[PDB]
Amino acid sequence: MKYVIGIDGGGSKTHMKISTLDYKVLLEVFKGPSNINSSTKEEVKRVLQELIMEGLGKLGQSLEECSAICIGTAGADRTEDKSIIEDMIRSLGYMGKIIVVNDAEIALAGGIEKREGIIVISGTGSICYGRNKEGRSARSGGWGHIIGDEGSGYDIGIKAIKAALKSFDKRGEKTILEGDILDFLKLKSHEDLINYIYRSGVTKKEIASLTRVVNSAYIKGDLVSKRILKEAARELFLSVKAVVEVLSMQNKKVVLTTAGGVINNINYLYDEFRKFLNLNYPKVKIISMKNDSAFGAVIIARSECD
Ligand SMILES: OC[C@H]1O[C@@H](O)[C@H](O)[C@@H](O)[C@@H]1O
Repeated sequence: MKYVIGIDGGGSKTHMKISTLDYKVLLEVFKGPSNINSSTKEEVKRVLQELIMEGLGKLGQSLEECSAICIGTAGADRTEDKSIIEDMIRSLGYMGKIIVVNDAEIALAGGIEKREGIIVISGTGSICYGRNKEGRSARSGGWGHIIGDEGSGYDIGIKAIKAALKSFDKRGEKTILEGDILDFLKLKSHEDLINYIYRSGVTKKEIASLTRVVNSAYIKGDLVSKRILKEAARELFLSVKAVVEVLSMQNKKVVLTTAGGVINNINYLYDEFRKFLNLNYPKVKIISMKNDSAFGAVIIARSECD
């Protein structure tokens, strides 16, 4: 009868799981990525109500039987975002437990199934979050696409375009990104790229998708592309080093896992990241995520219930 809702409000999509209290996932629903930092409050509210009422429609149950709802989304570390999100859910008539957290917290829960450890996210954006044996948490990075996101897919895509333009205008080393980016975007000229970036309403996810071009060019032997991937791995490592140092974990065993397409898909980048960690923090044990972030939100929600 009773159930919990876990929502991963990620940059790739919005992903909901509804689960019984025995962790049997009854259904999962996908919507478009929608975040109050990049959409209006009205746009996000509509997605949240639609998502929740939809799943409750297929499940054939009311909000009264929902024991807890956990939502993890980018930017939800700020209490300003927290209250706005809780209000949207309260406005549906939900009267139970609501837990609003940053996306890294649900990724850590789903990845490790414990409170302690470190998560690195590199998808559209990037962040590192961890919690030590003292129960104390810390984060590094996560400052968004203008003043942060180092080593993210968005950052890789911007750097790829900059390298392609420097190749074209002779400020930088020649790279096959110069033509490969235009081919990928179905564009004819270097000027079509300007209108695409500055006028077309391109999304963060679309720019981050150029990471696929960087990976393909690296496999073709492109040196500029290899260097972009290595430096992204270095930025992700720096985010771990920061959290490890802040939490006094430099000489302790730590379990670390990784989420997002950049870090988890690209063999060279993942290998470089692991090499940096193995050399500098040999007691960090790197593992794959045991479950996805939506299931992490289910764990956080259900763990607050009897
Ligand atoms: O998705 C990883 C990170 O992306 C950044 O752009 C956001 O500011 C963070 O809140 C988020 O944790």
